[PDB]
Order: sequence, then C-alpha cells, then structure tokens
Amino acid sequence: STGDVTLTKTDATTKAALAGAVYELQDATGKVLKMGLTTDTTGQLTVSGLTAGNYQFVETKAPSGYQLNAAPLSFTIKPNQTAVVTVAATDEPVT
Amino acid sequence: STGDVTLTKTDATTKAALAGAVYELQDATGKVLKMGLTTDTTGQLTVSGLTAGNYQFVETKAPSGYQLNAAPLSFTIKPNQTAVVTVAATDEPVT
Amino acid sequence: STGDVTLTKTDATTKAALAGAVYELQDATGKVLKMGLTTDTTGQLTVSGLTAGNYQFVETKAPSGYQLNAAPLSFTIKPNQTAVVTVAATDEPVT
Amino acid sequence: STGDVTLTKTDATTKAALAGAVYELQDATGKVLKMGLTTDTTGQLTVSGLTAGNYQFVETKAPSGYQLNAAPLSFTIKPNQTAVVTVAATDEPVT
Amino acid sequence: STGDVTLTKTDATTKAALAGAVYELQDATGKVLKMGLTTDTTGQLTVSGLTAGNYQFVETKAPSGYQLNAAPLSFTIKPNQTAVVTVAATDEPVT
Amino acid sequence: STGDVTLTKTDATTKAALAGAVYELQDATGKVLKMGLTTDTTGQLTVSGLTAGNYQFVETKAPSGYQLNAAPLSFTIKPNQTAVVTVAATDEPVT
Amino acid sequence: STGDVTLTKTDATTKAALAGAVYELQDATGKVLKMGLTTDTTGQLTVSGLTAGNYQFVETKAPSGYQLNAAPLSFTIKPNQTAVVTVAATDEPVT
Amino acid sequence: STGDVTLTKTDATTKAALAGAVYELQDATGKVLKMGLTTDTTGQLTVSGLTAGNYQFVETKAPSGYQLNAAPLSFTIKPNQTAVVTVAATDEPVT
Amino acid sequence: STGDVTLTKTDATTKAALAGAVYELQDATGKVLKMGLTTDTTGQLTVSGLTAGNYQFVETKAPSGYQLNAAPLSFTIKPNQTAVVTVAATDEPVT
Amino acid sequence: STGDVTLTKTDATTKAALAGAVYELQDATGKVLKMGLTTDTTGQLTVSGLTAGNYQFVETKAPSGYQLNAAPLSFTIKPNQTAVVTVAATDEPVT
Amino acid sequence: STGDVTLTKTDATTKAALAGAVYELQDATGKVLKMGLTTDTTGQLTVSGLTAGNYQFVETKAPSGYQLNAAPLSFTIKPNQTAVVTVAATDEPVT
Amino acid sequence: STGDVTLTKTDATTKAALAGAVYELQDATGKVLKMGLTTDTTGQLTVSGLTAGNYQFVETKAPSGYQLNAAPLSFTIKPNQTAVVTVAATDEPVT
Amino acid sequence: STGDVTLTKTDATTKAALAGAVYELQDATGKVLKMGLTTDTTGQLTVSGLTAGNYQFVETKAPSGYQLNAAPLSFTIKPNQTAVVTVAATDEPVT
Amino acid sequence: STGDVTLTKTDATTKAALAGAVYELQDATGKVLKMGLTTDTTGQLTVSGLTAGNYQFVETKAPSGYQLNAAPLSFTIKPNQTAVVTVAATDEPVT
Amino acid sequence: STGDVTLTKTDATTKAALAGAVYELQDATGKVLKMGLTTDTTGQLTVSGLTAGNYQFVETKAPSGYQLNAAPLSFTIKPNQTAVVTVAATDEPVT
Amino acid sequence: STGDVTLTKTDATTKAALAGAVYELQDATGKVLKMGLTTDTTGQLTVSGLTAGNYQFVETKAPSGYQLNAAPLSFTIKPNQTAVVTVAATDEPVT
Amino acid sequence: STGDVTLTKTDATTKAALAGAVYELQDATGKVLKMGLTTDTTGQLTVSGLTAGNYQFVETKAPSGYQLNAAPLSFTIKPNQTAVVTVAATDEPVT
Amino acid sequence: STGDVTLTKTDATTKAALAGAVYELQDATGKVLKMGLTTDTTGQLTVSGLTAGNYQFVETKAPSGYQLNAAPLSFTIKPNQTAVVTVAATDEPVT
Amino acid sequence: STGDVTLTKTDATTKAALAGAVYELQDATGKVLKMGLTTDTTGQLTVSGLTAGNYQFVETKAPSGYQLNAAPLSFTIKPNQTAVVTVAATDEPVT
Amino acid sequence: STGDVTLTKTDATTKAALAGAVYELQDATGKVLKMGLTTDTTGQLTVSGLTAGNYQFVETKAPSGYQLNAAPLSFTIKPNQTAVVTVAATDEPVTEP
Amino acid sequence: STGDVTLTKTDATTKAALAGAVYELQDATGKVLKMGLTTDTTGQLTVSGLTAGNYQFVETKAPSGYQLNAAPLSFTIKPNQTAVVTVAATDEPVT
Repeated sequence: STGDVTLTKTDATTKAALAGAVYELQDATGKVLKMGLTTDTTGQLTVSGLTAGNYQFVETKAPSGYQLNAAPLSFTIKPNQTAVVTVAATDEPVT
Repeated sequence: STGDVTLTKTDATTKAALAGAVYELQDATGKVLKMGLTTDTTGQLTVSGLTAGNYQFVETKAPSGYQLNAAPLSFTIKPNQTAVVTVAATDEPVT
Repeated sequence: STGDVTLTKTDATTKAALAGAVYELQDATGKVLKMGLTTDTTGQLTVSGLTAGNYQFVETKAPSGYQLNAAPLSFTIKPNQTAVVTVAATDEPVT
Repeated sequence: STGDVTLTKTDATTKAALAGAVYELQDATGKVLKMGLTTDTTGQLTVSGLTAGNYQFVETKAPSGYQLNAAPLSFTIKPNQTAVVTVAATDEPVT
Repeated sequence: STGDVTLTKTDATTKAALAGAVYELQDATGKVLKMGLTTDTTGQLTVSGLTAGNYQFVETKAPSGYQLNAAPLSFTIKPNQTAVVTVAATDEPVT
Repeated sequence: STGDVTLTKTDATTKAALAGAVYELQDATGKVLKMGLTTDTTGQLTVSGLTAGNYQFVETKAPSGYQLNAAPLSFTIKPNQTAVVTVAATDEPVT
Repeated sequence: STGDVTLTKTDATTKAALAGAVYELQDATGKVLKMGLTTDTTGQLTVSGLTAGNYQFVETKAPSGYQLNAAPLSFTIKPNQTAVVTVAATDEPVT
Repeated sequence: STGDVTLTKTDATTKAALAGAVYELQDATGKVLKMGLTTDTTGQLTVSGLTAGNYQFVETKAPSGYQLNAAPLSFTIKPNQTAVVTVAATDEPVT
Repeated sequence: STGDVTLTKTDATTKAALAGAVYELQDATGKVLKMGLTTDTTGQLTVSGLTAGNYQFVETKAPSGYQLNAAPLSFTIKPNQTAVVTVAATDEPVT
Repeated sequence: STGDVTLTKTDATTKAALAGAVYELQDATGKVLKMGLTTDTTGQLTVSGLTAGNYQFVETKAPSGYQLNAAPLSFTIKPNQTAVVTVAATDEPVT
Repeated sequence: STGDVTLTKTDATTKAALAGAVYELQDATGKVLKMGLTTDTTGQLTVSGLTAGNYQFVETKAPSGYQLNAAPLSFTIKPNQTAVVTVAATDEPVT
Repeated sequence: STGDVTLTKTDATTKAALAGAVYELQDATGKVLKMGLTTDTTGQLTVSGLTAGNYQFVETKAPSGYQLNAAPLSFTIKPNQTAVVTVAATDEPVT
Repeated sequence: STGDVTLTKTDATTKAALAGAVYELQDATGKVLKMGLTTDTTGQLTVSGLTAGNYQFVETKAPSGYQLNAAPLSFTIKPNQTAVVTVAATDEPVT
Repeated sequence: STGDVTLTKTDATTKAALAGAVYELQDATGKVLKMGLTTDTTGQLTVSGLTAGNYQFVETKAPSGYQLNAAPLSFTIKPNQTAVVTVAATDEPVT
Repeated sequence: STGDVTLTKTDATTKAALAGAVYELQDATGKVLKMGLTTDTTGQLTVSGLTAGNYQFVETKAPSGYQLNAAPLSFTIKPNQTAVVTVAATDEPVT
Repeated sequence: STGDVTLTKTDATTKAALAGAVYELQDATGKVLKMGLTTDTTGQLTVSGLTAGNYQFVETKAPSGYQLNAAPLSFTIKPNQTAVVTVAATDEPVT
Repeated sequence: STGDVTLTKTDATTKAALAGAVYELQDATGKVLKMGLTTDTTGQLTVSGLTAGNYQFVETKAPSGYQLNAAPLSFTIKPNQTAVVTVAATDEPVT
Repeated sequence: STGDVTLTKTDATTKAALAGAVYELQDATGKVLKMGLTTDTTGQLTVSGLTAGNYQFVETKAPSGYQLNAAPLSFTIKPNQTAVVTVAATDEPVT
Repeated sequence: STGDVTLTKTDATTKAALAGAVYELQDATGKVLKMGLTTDTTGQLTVSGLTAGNYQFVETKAPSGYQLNAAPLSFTIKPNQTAVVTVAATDEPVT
Repeated sequence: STGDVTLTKTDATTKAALAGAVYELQDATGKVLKMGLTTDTTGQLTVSGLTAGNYQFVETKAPSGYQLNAAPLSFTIKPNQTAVVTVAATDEPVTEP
Repeated sequence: STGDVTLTKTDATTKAALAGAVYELQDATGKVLKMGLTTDTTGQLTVSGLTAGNYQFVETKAPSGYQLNAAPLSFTIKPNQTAVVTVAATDEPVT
C-alpha cells in the first residue's frame, strides 16, 4: 500500500500553530523528493500516497519572525501502514 | 499572517498572455523553494500562503516559440499585507 | 472576431495591487471610447469584445495617496487574437 | 415611465451581424449621454430604462475592416412606450 | 455547415417593434420553403439551420393597422457562415 | 397586441376528440398563412400570437376513418383581445 | 373503465371563451349528479372518471352579460372510451 | 371577468372560528348553484371564479353543538372587482 | 373537531373494487349536503372535515353494468373521533 | 398557551376587502399594547402568540375614502385556545 | 399475472377504523401462507402480488379492547384481474 | 391601492448613511400610527402598504453621537401611487 | 392512434449524413400538408402524430453543394402502428 | 455600529420560561421607543440593531396567570458592542 | 480601501421617486469620470468601489416632464469609509 | 457473518420466470423459520442476513396453472460466505 | 480522427423499423471485428469511435418473421469525418 | 417484440454464485451470435432485446478453479414473450 | 418525561454575555453529574434531556478577566415540564 | 475473485495515444473470448471482471495510417489480485511502397 | 497550445500497476522542471498544461520492494497536441 504523513508546526515558546513554514521532503539519504510543502493556518501539512520507506522533512523557510532550523525530522512509512504518521516541528522566535 | 502573489506572463512584442511558462520561486538568496509553477491561458500563476519575506521568480522553461530569460523577478510579501502582490514578466519571440 | 484586454494596476514601490484607479479607453488617436473603467481589489479591470485595432488606456484618477500619471498605455487587439492582451500600469505614492 | 432601444449592426454588403462596433448615445442636440456601447456577436446592443425623449446613436469605432460612419441614427422613446424601439445600422467594408 | 437568419420588424414611422407580422421564406426563384413565420414582441423572428444559398422573406400578413408590402427582402447564407444574417423590415401604418 | 385561437376536433357522431386532423390557417381571402397544424390527443390545436384580423381554418387531411370537409371555419382575432377564441370542428365517419 | 368529458363555453357572436358559466351534470333522465361546475379563463370545464352512460350538461348560471340557456347538451361516455369527449356550448349576449 | 368570495364562520359568543359548517351558494332568487361548501379550521371557505351577479350563502349544516340558521347571507360580485368579497357568518350554541 | 369518512365500493359477486360509482352525502333526515362523490380505481372516495353528526351515503349512479341501489348507508362522525370512519358499499351486476 | 386573532376589514356597503386600514391592539382597559397593525389586500391582519386575556382592536387610520370609526372591537383569547379568534370590522365610505 | 387484495378493519358498532388487528392469509384449504399481517391507522392492510386462486383472511389477534373472531373472510384473485379485491372485516368491542 | 415610503438617514456633515436612527410614523395631525422604525446599515427604512393620505416621520432617537431633531418630515401617499415616495433626513453630530 | 416517420438524408457517394435538406410532406396524391421540414446534423428529420394514410416526402431544397431531386419518397402510416416508419433519401454532389 | 439585547422571561417560582409576556422598550428617561415586544416559547425576545445608549424594558402585559410588574429592567448598548446584552425578568403567579 | 455612493432622485413637489434621470460623475475639478448613470424605478443609482476623494454628480438629462438642473451635487468618499454615502437630488416639473 | 440466498422460479417446459410462487424457508430439520416468500416478475425471491447453517425452501403455493411440488430445495449458508447462494426451482404446468 | 456509423433496419414491405436484427461488423475483406450488434426499437444500431477505413455490416440473424440476407452493406469512415455515416438495411418478410 | 434471458452460474457443490464465467450465445445450429458474456458477482449475466428464436449458451471459459463444460444450454425466446427466460448453469470444481 | 435547562452567563457590570465560562452540573446534594459545560458567544449553555429532579450549576472556571463564584445556582426539572427552565449566572470583573 | 486489465495503444514514433485500434481477448491457447475491444481517445481500453488465468490481446485492426501487428500481448490475472494489470501496445506508422 | 502526458508504472514481472513511484520531470537536457510526481493506485500519473517541447521522466523513488531505475523516459509534446502522450515505465522487484 502507501501511507500518509502530517507535520504540525508551532512556535516553540507558545505552542501556537504557524502558517507558511516551507519544507522539503527528502529520502533518508537526503535526496529531495518534494519541495515547497507549506503549513496552513492550523500549522499542518500532509503528504499522502507515500510508498513505504525512510524519509525526512527539512525546513527550507521559517515563518517570518522565526529562526530557520534545517535539522531533518525523520519518519518511516511502514508497509501496510494503517494510521497516519504525524510529526511535530517547532520554531524559535528570532532574537 | 501570509500573503499572495500573482505573476502575469506575456509576449513582449504583442502583450498577449502566454500559457505554459514554467517558473521557480526562490528566496532572495536564490534558494529554490518551489518549482514547476506554470502560467494558465490568461498568462497567470498565483502562489498563496507565503510568509512575509523577500522572494524572486526565475523562469525555467519559456513557452514554445519564446526565448528563456532567467533574470529574477523580485518581490516582497509584507507582514499583514492586505492586497495581492503582482508582477509582470515578458518573453521575447524566437527569431 | 473580437479580443479582450486586462489591465493590472500596482503601487510602483511595493508591487501591491491597487483598487479604485480609474481609466479611459482611447483609440490610438486619443479619441475616448469608454470611460470610468475602475480597478478591483486584485488591481485588475478587463474590457471584452473589442474589435481589432490600436488602443490605449489613460489614467483619469489615481487611487487615493498616489500620483496621477496620464501617459497612455498602448496595446493592440489583433484580428485573430486567441489570448487576452494583458498590460501592467503602476502608480507612484504622493510626496 | 421608461423605454428600451436595440441597435443591430451589419455588414452592408452581406447583411451579416458585426460584433465590436462602438457607439455613443446622444440626445437630439448631440450631447453625449453614454459612450462605449458595443455590439455583441448577434450584432446587437440594447439600452434600457431611457426616459421619453429624442435620441441618436453615433458610431465612434467601426469594426475592423469597415469604414466609420458617424452619421447620427435618430430615434424617439415615447412616454408610455410598450414595445422596444429597434434600429438598424450598417457598415461598408473599407476600399 | 448551416447558418441562421433573423428578421426584425418595425413601424416605419416610430421604429417600434411590431409583433404578429407573418412571413414566407422563399428561395431566390420565389419557391416557398417555409410559411407562417411570425414576429414576436421584440419584432423578431429567426430561422436556424438553413443551408447556404440565396433566399428572400416575403410578408404575407401585415400587423393589424399596417399596410402589407410583399416586396421580397433578399439575403444570402454563405458556406461556413460565422455570424447570423440579420435583416430589417418596416411597415407603413394604414391610410 | 396579439391573440390566440384554439380549434377542437371531434367525431360528429360520438363527440369524441380526434387526433391527427390536419389544418391550414388562411386569411379571410383564402390565402394560406400556415399549414400542417395537427390536432393532439385531446382533439386540440392552438395558434398563438396572431395579429387582429379575420381568419379561417380549412381541413386538409381528415383523421383516418373520417371524411374530409374543407369548408372554412371562420373566426376573428380582435384588437386587445383578452380571451382565447376557441372553435369546434367535427368529422363524419366514412360510411 | 371510466371516461372524461370537457365542455368549452363561448360567446356565440365572437367565439371568445367565457369564464364563470356554471353547469349541472345530469344523467339522461335529468337527475342532477354534480352541480357548480364552472368554466375557467379558457372557457373549459372538465369532469373526469365518469362511468359509461348517457349524460347531459345544463347551464345554471350564464356569465354576466349573457342569456341563460338551459337546453341540455347531451353526451355519451362509452365503455371502453379512449379519448376525451368534448362538447361546445355557446351563450348569446343580452339585448 | 370573475371575482372571489370568502366566508368566515364563528361561534357568536366567543368569536372563535368553527370548522365543519356546511353551506350552499345560491343566486339571489334562491336557486342552488353549489353545495357542500365546508369551513376549514380557520373558519373559512372561499369560492373563486364567480361571474358578476347577486348571490347568497345558506347554511345547510351547523357545526356540532350549534343551532342551524338558514337565513341567507347576501353578497354581490361586481363586474371588474379587484378585491375579494368577504362575509362573516355566526352560529349560536344550542340551548 | 371534525372527522373523515371513506366509502369503498365493490362488485358484490367478485369483491373487486369499482370505479365511477356516484354518491350523495345526506344528513340523517335525508337532506342532501354534497353530491357527485365518485369512487376511484381502488373503489374509494373520502370526505374529510365533517362536523360530528349522523350522516348517510346514497348511491345516485351505479357503475356501468351494475344495478343502482339507493338504500342509505348510515354512519356517524363522533365529536372526538381519532380514526377515519370507513364503510363498505356493494353493487349487483345487472340481469 | 397563547392564541391568535385575525381581523377582517371591509367596505360596509359592498362587503369588499379593504387594504391599508390601521389598528391598535389594546387591553380591555384601553392600554395600547401594539400599534400600526395594517390590513392586507385580502382585508386581513393577524396577531399571533397572544396570552389569554381580554383585548380590543381600535381603528387609528381608515382606508382612504372611508370614515374613521374608533369604536373598540372586543375579543377574548381563552386559555388553551384551540381555534383562531376571528373578528370582522367594516368602514363606511365618506360623505 | 398477479393481483392485490386490501382488507379494511373496523369497530362493528362505530364503523371506525382499527389499527393493529393481526391476520393470517390462508389458501381455501386453510393452509397458512402468510402471517402477521397488521392493519394500519386507516384500518387497512394490503397484500400485493398474489397468484390467482381462492384465499381467506383469518384474524389471529384482535385490536386491544375487541373480541377475536377467527371466521375466515373469503376472496378470489382472478387471472388477469384489473382491480384490487377488497374485503371488509369488523370487530365487536369487549363488554 | 396602497403606497410605499422610504426614509434615508445621513450624517449632515459627511452625507454618510446612519444605522439605528429611530422614527415614529404619524398622520398629518400628529397622531402616532407606528413607532420604533429603525434605519439599517444603508441608512434606510421602508414602510409599505400605506393607504393614501398625509403623513410625517418624527425622529424619536438619534444615532449615538448625533443630536435628536424631532421636526416632522412630511410626505403624501397618493391614490394609485406608482412609485415609492422617498424622503431624506439628516442628523447633526454632537458638538 | 397516430404514427411517426423518420427520414435520414445522406450524400449518395459517401453515405455521410447531410444537415439542411428541406422537404415537403404530401399525401399520396401530391397534396402538400407540411413544408419546411429540415434535416439536422445526424441527417434526420422526424414527423410525429400522423394519422394513418399514405404519404410522400418531396425535397424542396437540397443541401448546398448537392443536386435537387424532387422524386417522392413514399411511406405508409398504418393504424395502431407500433414501430416508427423510416425512409432513406440520398443527394448527389453537383458536377 | 449597533447592538443587540435578549430578554429571558420566567415564572419566578419555577424558573420555567413564559411565552406571551408583552414589553415596551424605553430609553433611560422612560420615553417609549418600541412596543408590543412579546416573549416566545423559550421565554425569549431579542431586539437587534439598537444604537448605543441606555434603555429599559417595561412589562405591559404579563402572561395569563401572572402578576403585571412594570418595574424597568435597565441595560446599556455600548459602542462597537461585540457581545449580546442579556437581561432576565421574572413573573410572580397571581394569588 | 474604497467606498460606495448612492444617489436618490425625486420629483420636488411630490417626493416621488423618478426613473431615467441621467448623471455624470465628476471629480471636484469638474473632470468627467463616468457618464450615463441612470436612476432605476426606486429613483436610485449606485456607484461602488470609488477611491477616497472629492466628487460631484451633475445631471445630464432630466426625466421627461422635468427641468434639467445641472448644479453639481458634491460628496466625499473618505479613506476608511464604513458606510455608503447617500445623496438626494430633486427635479422640478416643467411649467 | 451472515449470507444471502436467491431462489429463481421457472416454468419447467419454457424456462420462463414465474411470479407469485409462495415458499417457506425451513431449517434442515423441517422447522418453518419464514413463510410467505413470494417470487417477483423476474421469478426471484431473496432472503438476506441468514446465519450460517443448513436450510431448505419448500413451495407452499404454486403459480396459477402449475402443479404444487413441495419437495425441499436444500442449501447451505457457509461461515464467512462471500457470494450469494442461488437455487433454481421449476414448476410443471397442470394437465 | 474517428467516426461513427448508424445502421437502420426495416421490414422491406412496410418500411417499419425492426428490433432484434443481429449484425457483424467486418472490414472490407470480410474479417470479423465485432459481432452481436443488435437493432433497437427504432431499428437502429450505432458503432462509435471507428478509425478511418472500409467496413461492411453483415446480418447474422434476422428478426423473427423475416428472412436472413447476409449480403454485405459497405461503408467507409473517412479521416476527419465530421458527420455520422449511415446505412439502410432491410429484410424480406417470411412466406 | 423481443425478449430477455438471464443465466445464473454456480459452483455445483455449494450452489454459490460464480463471477467471471464466460459464455457464447449461439443459435440452435451452433452459429455464434455473441461472445464474451461474463457472469457478475451474483453469478448472473443477462442478454436483452433478443428476437424470438431457439438459442443456446456455451461456456468458453470456466471460473478459475472449475472445469470447463461446453455442453450447450438451450432456451427459446417466444414471440410476445412476457417474462424473462432464466437458465441455471453449474460448474464442477477441479480435482 | 425529561426537560431542558439553559444557563445564561453575564458580566455583572455590563450585562454582556460571556463565552468560555465553565460549569459542573450537580444534583442538589452536590454530587457531580456533568462537568466541562461551557458557555458560547451568546453566553449560553443548554443541558437537554434531564430527568425530573433538583439540580444545581456550579462554576468551575470563570472567563478570563472575571472572578470565580462557585455559589450553586439551583433549579428544578419538573415531571411533564413543558417549557425550558432557565437560570441567569453572573461574574464580577476582576480588579 | 476477479481482476481487471487495461491496454494503452500508441503511435510508436510519437508515443501519442491512438483511438480506434481494435483487439480480441484470447486465452493463452489462442481461443477468442471477446472481440471488438476498441481504444478510446486516451488510447485505452479496459476489460473488467476477468477470472484468474493467462490471457493475451491480439490486434485485429490497427488505426488508420498504421500497420497491423497481430503479435499477442500476454498478461496474467492472479487470484485475489489487488491492482489492475496494465499492458502497453504500439503501432508502426505506415506508408505503402 | 499546451499538451498532456500520462505515465503508467508497473511491476515488470507481473505487469501489475504500482502506486507510490515518484518521478521528476526534466527538459530534454536534464534540467529538473517538476519533482514529486507520484503514481496512483492505477499506476498512473498525468501532467497537463506542458508547453511544446522535449521532456523526460526520471524515477527518484521506486515503490517499496522494487529497484530504483533512474534511466530517462523521453517524450515530445507537439504544438497543437490533439492526443495525450503516453509512456510506460516498469520496475524490477528487489532481489
């Protein structure tokens, strides 16, 4: 089958959702598979229909007022996955 | 708060709208954030939900019969912006 | 056979769309054919069903806070036009 | 109490309808009351809600390929008019 | 290819539409092809789907209060006709 | 103004409605204005939008099993008519 | 099986339909079976679902301006009737 | 040309509407034209499409618990009546 | 408070429903309150909204091929009736 | 429990409905509770949702052409009222 | 070809419809073919799609307040029958 | 016949519409016929269905921030009125 | 009892359907009963509601580019017809 | 800028909502601005579109079975109000 | 931001709305910006989406029967206007 | 789970479907579980939602013109059955 | 591109449409491409989406009562064919 | 007339429906008229609109796991068939 | 049966509705039955379907900016209660 | 259980979809089971509800302008298959010598 | 002109469609124009709106269980494309 992943983006200090954070989806080697994935006003983005494997999200643009953190957020889609994989990303306000 | 941008693409000599021009969206450093953005039959493409910041469009494929010009088309999304940012791009016919 | 034209109006400094700019449509000799054409909140106005010929838009009232610039914006409707002709006008903020 | 008027525009040699002819509505003294009235693909334009009075249509732009004829086409809206007034204008090909 | 024709009927002295005028459609030799074509309250009748050829309308009953004028109103449907042919007939009031 | 007329067609001996009776509509001088007017399963046909004047129906084909009777059935549309004119025609069975 | 009957009512001198004429439906012995049957603006009334038999309509109130004529209007509903029975009644204007 | 009449029926002592009162419509000579007209839960019945004339309602069955009063309730439908005629009947409780 | 009554009509020998039987509704003294009540193809007719009282149905025309039997069919509407009163009438075939 | 009241207004000499009569609703002591209640083209006005009690309507403007009669029209809403109370008011034509 | 049957159930003393009476459908030998058939609030039940033959209804539970009477109610479905067979059943109140 | 009236309410110094202005409608003698009539966000209130006569509006509460001006605003509903009567009221800001 | 006929028109050399062929419908003696019957873009025209009898189609205008051929195409409508009657007509290209 | 108020009416002893309580709305000086405002079956009445100011509700008729209490229930509509203002009124049962 | 303006037009002597009055919209220097603005049957015309500024309406054709008065009717659209601006124009009947 | 069964009934000699055959559903011991199951015009009946087990159909009334054959038609519903079980029954015409 | 073909099947004697005639579609060498193509109650069958080429229909079963005629009915689908190709097939009645 | 036929396919040992069995339809001499008829998940296939005649089904591919049995299954479509013809085919599981 | 209760929460100083106040429902001994009941933007919460009994609301969290007051608000649901029970709750602003 | 199959047909030179190519469905021995299966404007035809087995498509008419190639295109429907089987056919453009 | 392309992805050994294969779209020189294009459960992906040119798909992630093969799959979008371009890609199972 295929499976789905949801990322939720927040302000690290208030835990409030952030719209407009931009991510790449990479495979576990770092190869960019999708780009321009952007959080909505609930702080969420979802990618559906991923084949099983090891992936990572990498932030490419932080929301205005926040520091970019390009550290990969790893996740695995399992074979015959029956529930969404759902990862939490946070952003520090700029100094 | 996020903002939107519309690009309108024409034939430089006739000012007629061109479909099928392909663009990247970069940040102001040239980092590619989105790719494959393609004009419709009114010559327009729109990107919605951008966080505030400085951006630029770069043509990656000209419509058939036209010369590619990859010079960046700059624009800024302002915080709390209340109106769409629009930009006009043109293409020289092959000759 | 007729063709359509769209004008898009912006703030020259921000590239943001401006509503409420008023234009005349003139022929190429300056004869006024239509008046009171007013941009909407995307900064656009469209005139449809024009016969082929040489025309020009002339601003008759700038949006509040902008300088009037009545210089003509030329365009041609061609006899077998298959796409809208689509022109970009800008406005300088006052002072 | 108001009345309506329709103008139909043709090629004088083929009697075929012409789109894109542009007209002024004047009162019988020549004062311009409306401008930019444009014929559609059935050759027609209509003005509704006119008060009783003496009026005339004046061509301001002929369809491409046709000669301009600015001779006024007179008509009267009568006080309790129950039928549309409906006038025929023609255009000679150029040369 | 077939084409369409519209006839518009008025009172010659007021230019107002007349309903209830009845017409034959004849070929150019005078052979009657259709009969009983009657104008509506906008003064119009329309025949669609005519093959290319030379035709003429002939009035067979004038609206009540008007003089019958059976003089043929000629028109031509051309091959691959793109626009309706649209003719204007008038009626003089009796005595 | 125009008026309407309805014709109702029966078997003379049973008073039952007959479908498929065919009529001409003529002016009072006998000139054919419409033809092929055919009664429905309630025995009725209606012509609407007639100008005021003197008219007559003439049967051109009787329903199968009935004798043709071409005697004119006279009627008048009055100016500013406010009710349908509604005439009754009968057919004798063949003997 | 049952059958239907329609009565149409006119002014004898103009053949125009009359509304508001009132009728009884009787059997052929004169026994009243229904009363108050009133013509509409097309001069019509209809009775549906009658068993086979011999019947007659008898006017009980003529429309205003017209003379009452109570002579029975006979008709028969036949056992396997396939078409509506339709009868024509007329009224003379008062002197 | 026809008019409408409404009758409203009440308990004379409480002015409350009564359902189920039964009435004849007669002409002004007493001839019965309609019977069985029955009031609804708002106390009302309506007869529409009456020709101009002099009429009267006669109670034929009072609501249970009420005394029958067959005194005629007169009304007139006028030739070009523009408003409903609307009459009030009352009923006395028994004892 | 009012009540409803349904009459069902059959062929006495087959118990099959009969359409087109005509009935009067009388009060218990024999006064006719409604006439022309006609059974449908399920052999039924219903009178609704009757005030409480003693009533009777009287056949006024039997369906074609059946013998008339005018003997009254009594029923009572009760003051706080909560169900339809529902009576069965039969008809004998002729000869 | 609340109840409803309907007033019906007529011309006393023709029994025709009058629109535009204006009424106050007062309690039985004369205290005004509602004002401006105006009859419609059926001559009616309705107040719903009244608590049980003793009330009266008082006319405050008679229809044009009619004499004002401010005499109170009394009515009572009873507890657990099951039927609308429905009163009849008349107006004499002036002079 | 199949046919339908309706049973209508009343209180013998009031002729009011009874809901909730329960019936078996037997063939004419008394063999039970269907059971549990229950009257609705109009006192009716219908069995559709019966092959031609001789049948009988037998009450198996009387409505509450009524005596059970299991005497068969006979009926026949005829081949090609065109009308519903109806039967009337009654119930004696307990006393 | 009845007529309608519309009142439009502005700030005297800006001509901008005011909501929430409250008015009485009085007859020409000052008798209050309706009260509590309140302007909407377009500054308008409409009363429909008035009988012909002489009336006046009297402000009873000015919009917050404005001075109350109780001077009557007179108007007339004419018989067979064909257009709304439409009056303009203004309010001075508090100083 | 009436019947329908469908005529299908083609180019004799290609068997492709032709639009705009014009036909008269005559009875078997040549008397014209309908005229102006025109084929559509599937080459079809249908006449419905014909009484039983013998008829013939006679071309009165061939499609542009084809030769007129007025030879009759005969057909019979039978009583109680259950299937549409069909005829095929061809047209030779002009030489 | 206007605001809304909701009044909720109850039986003081049970706290159950009461329908049919009638209120005036006054300004803070007691001037009557609206009358006839009646509570519904949830005990509620709402007035919307009030301009800012101080008001009071004054009962003018208590629900049947309750004592009238005309003491004012005061409230303030503030400028730029964002929430409905609410008041609770109670009614004592009569003794 | 933009704002709207509505003009209402009346007969000065009756305060009745007038249709068919024609206006120009000018800037406050008198430059014509729109023409042909025509009042509807409520006497209204509306212009929407104007930028902030000073404007004036100038009548160009009075309704039939009324005197032209070309005096400018001034108004201002303010920068953050929240309500429609509404102006009242009147017309004197001809002598 | 549960499973479904369909029985199809035919005339043994023509293989045509028979409506109106009546069946019992029994368990494999002969205990009657359902009765009155009747074939429709496609000769079919279906029972859904049967628990797994051994069952049999037994005909209780053959269609009119056919011989009853009460021989059981056995079938099994299996656990986790994934397709309908679907049995064929035939009927011999009577001698 | 592709094209479509419609076959129409008749009784050769009556020209009545026949349902149920069965055809193969073959190429012009006789190779079978489709089989089982069956005419409907308008006597028609259509094959859509055929590539250009030379084809033939061959009857494989005539309707009951008609003789089989397997003679090929040729037709050609042309490249960029714009109209349906039709063919007329016929059947001799059996004797 | 035409008729329909349904075939139902089962596993001979379980009587369960089988999907995916493929059949030819032949006439009774073995000539193949249709091929590829495939059973659905209820085990059924249906051919409609067959003309009267003698036919047979022949299995061309058994469902996976079952033995092919090409023995013809005969059936006849009669003239004026009123019911679907329904045949039962079975399959033996492979050993 | 059951009954419903609605609580309305205000700011005690302004009487403005407050959202977000949180309540327990307890029986009259203090036992907690429901918790987390939260007022909406009309200041309301409703509990439906309560059995008869004595209850109390207890505030567990006041809206931000207000002081908690945990005093119980008693109410009783009566057997066969017919109207909603309401209670008014209020909150002191913080200082 | 049954399975579906889709065939897509192209011009071999341009890879454009071709409408109007006609196919037979055969079993793996060559027995014709269905005929007349015609590609649509996206070049596709689909057969659904096939029992598990070994099958083959055989072109019977190539689109106009192309050469017929009746070489069988083999495919297998598996028991309980869960995805459509989807085969690609192509056609050489012609010209007569 | 723009054109469309469809890619279909299978398992090379079974020819079964594969979901979740991911592709780049590159121009003919290898320049990446779009990325992240993923096949669905029919094995397909489609890109629309491509300008004329030469492109290639390159696999970036194979479905789980399959070997990545990044060899380009080339295609041409022609000007004025009238048919979709299709390409077939296969994947080998991992060893």
